[PDB]
Amino acid sequence: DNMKVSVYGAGNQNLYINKLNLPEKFGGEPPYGGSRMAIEFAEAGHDVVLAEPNKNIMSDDLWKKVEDAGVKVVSDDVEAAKHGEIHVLFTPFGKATFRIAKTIIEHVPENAVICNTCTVSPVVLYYSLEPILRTKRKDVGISSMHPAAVPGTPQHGHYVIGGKTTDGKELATEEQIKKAVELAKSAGKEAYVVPADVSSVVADMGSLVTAVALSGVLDYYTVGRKIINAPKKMIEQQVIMTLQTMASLVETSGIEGMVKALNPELLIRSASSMKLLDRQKDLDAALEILQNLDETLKAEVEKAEIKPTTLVAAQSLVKEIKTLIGGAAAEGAIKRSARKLFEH
Amino acid sequence: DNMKVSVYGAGNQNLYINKLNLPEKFGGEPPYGGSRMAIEFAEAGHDVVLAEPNKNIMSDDLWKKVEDAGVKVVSDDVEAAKHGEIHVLFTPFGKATFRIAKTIIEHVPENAVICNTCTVSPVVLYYSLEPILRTKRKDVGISSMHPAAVPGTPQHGHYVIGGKTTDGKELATEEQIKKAVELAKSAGKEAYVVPADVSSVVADMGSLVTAVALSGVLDYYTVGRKIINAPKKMIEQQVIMTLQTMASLVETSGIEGMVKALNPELLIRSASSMKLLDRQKDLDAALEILQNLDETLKAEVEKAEIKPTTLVAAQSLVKEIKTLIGGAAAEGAIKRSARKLFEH
Ligand SMILES: C[C@@H]1Nc2nc(N)[nH]c(=O)c2N2CN(c3ccc(C[C@H](O)[C@H](O)[C@H](O)CO[C@H]4O[C@H](COP(=O)(O)O[C@@H](CCC(=O)O)C(=O)O)[C@@H](O)[C@H]4O)cc3)[C@H](C)[C@@H]12
Ligand SMILES: C[C@@H]1Nc2nc(N)[nH]c(=O)c2N2CN(c3ccc(C[C@H](O)[C@H](O)[C@H](O)CO[C@H]4O[C@H](COP(=O)(O)O[C@@H](CCC(=O)O)C(=O)O)[C@@H](O)[C@H]4O)cc3)[C@H](C)[C@@H]12
Repeated sequence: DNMKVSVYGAGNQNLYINKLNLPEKFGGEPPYGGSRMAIEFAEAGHDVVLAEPNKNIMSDDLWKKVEDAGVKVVSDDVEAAKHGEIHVLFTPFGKATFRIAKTIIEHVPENAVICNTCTVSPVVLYYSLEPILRTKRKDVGISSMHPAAVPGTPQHGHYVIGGKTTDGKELATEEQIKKAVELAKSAGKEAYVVPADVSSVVADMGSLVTAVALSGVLDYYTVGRKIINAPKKMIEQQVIMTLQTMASLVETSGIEGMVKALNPELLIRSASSMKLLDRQKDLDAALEILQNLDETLKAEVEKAEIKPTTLVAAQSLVKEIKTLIGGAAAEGAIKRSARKLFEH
Repeated sequence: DNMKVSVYGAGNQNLYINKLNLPEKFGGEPPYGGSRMAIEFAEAGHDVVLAEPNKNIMSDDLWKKVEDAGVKVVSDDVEAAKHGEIHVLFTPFGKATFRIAKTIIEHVPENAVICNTCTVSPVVLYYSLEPILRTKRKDVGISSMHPAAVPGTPQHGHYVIGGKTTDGKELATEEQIKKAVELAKSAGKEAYVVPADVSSVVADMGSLVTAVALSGVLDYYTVGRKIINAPKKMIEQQVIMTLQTMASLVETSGIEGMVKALNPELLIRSASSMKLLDRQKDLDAALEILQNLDETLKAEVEKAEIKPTTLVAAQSLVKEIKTLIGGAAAEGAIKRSARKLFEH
């Protein structure tokens, strides 16, 4: 099989080459990112169009690598939309990504699948398109194609594909997901389907936060259960509270407001009493980081406002709202509030 | 001051002394915990009653120390309830803490304040007593006096006292909070008033998780802003999604189910691509912890089921339901669902 593929966004080569210095710290050669995905798809035998309105995003020498792979470059998103069975958004954060999705949705061929990469959760992308998806384009699927690294670097060995959500919702058909998986595999990459509501947390840049937070949770779980012999329910409740409270404070007050609310000084004193083993290098690392915060950050923390934040049991609250106003209205509330934070 | 003080629970001296070996691992001398708080309050000149139904919870020699400090020991919670203006729950996790609170609430004097320590959040404690607090005992306040260390150890130098919530709820009066603060200070401890909805996250056992997750958030924030120059709102959105998704997964599926959903292997690969700096010892510690997981933990993770979990924007959803069903009904929903997770 070979497919018609559309990739949207060449990727910021100045970022990859000069900011991240990928060629020398990670490996490979430019171009990286979206234009590299297109190259790899074309070398896999696919019929590839790359949509990039900004010709200045890379030198002619790098554009040439793209053209030699057999990628057809267009400046018009709509032309790319009519071309592909599968559409890969390597698009700039924010309005650009949502704008491009909304631009192409009424032009993509029957049964097309639209996949986000780094820039947005597929559930959020789905929500932003839901009024069209539920009416005029019930054929179109939403998935994702998250690289494990920057495409073009040696470290990129797989894709995470957003599949059926943990609560059983299908954003794309099984056939559309299998086409996404086969597009990944055809490039010599591993391809893993992950529930779409979880996928961006394990593959986006914030996976940094996921890994470090998870390491603290497992540290506390181990120490709690094996040293302290704390009840498992107690440990889990405190974990939920910590993560939920931090999430909510960032949502209302930003990073600096959340730090102001938790108070690192206090936190360091308190967490110090949880040093039961020297095997806890995560706690060791955290304590030194919190004691040496960048100086401009601390100034902005003092200036920050802690906004009204409500303590909740989030999944329990979802169930409660369903019992009060019904499944349909509850889902409407969940969708509107998700779009307000993650889309605008 | 000659404040009337009631403390509930002597503390598990077998755990502190014989299991954890605090005298040699931390310092100080037994007794520790609730009975030590009682001793310190009594030595500060307060009129202290300690309620402990189980005389076998410490040796006779340790009881003599409590008694020589002038602490009056009673086995009946109701008698201690009638005594104190301030009531300190050093009570076993779960039904015990809630049971003792419900036992004393209808017997405590006019204007008394009831304070949790390690075992429960003051907001949850308030929710569990709310049916009585709203009607018969609108005079009674709820606060906390969390030692953020084990009382009796050198590390215990302060108390975290839960004050007005970030969203403006006063669970105790200014006069009741001032008593908790003076009780702390008269005992030589510093006293930090912190919004009650945040207090346990900064002082509980789970402060280990708070400190480690926060260091990961600040790591990502620094790398995001200063290396990648990612939009601040993108970074904050990803932090929120990560922390929320983890909280929600633990809530529906337990720690092992959450681990199964996030998939350590994928996470490790992805987070490795975010290793941009030698400054990131939090990320370093995390990668070694996750890649060297206990084999019985890894077995229990694969056996775990991932339960239906709903992607939400929690604070946005709270605002959404307040407008949808009104402030009073939304607060009822938040109260009932919080109790369902954290009390029942
Ligand atoms: C090294 C990392 N490792 C990973 N590791 C893992 N595991 N997963 C990953 O995804 C990554 N990475 C993905 N990476 C990654 C992903 C996103 C961005 C974000 C970009 O650096 C950009 O900051 C955003 O995409 C937004 O930039 C975008 O901003 C403009 C849109 O504004 P606009 O012009 O539409 O708005 C107007 C409004 C003006 C008004 O208010 O009127 C304007 O400002 O003019 C776009 O043109 C582009 O510049 C950076 C790096 C890293 C390369 C990479
Ligand atoms: C070293 C740590 N550093 C800190 N550092 C910081 N920053 N913050 C902290 O809070 C702490 N710590 C607080 N710590 C801490 C706090 C709670 C627990 C957990 C408690 O130990 C739990 O409350 C017990 O595990 C409950 O279970 C204990 O009680 C059971 C009896 O059955 P039951 O509870 O069902 O019986 C009822 C009787 C009902 C009746 O009386 O009718 C009851 O609850 O009494 C016992 O078998 C034992 O497992 C452990 C350690 C650590 C010592 C300490």
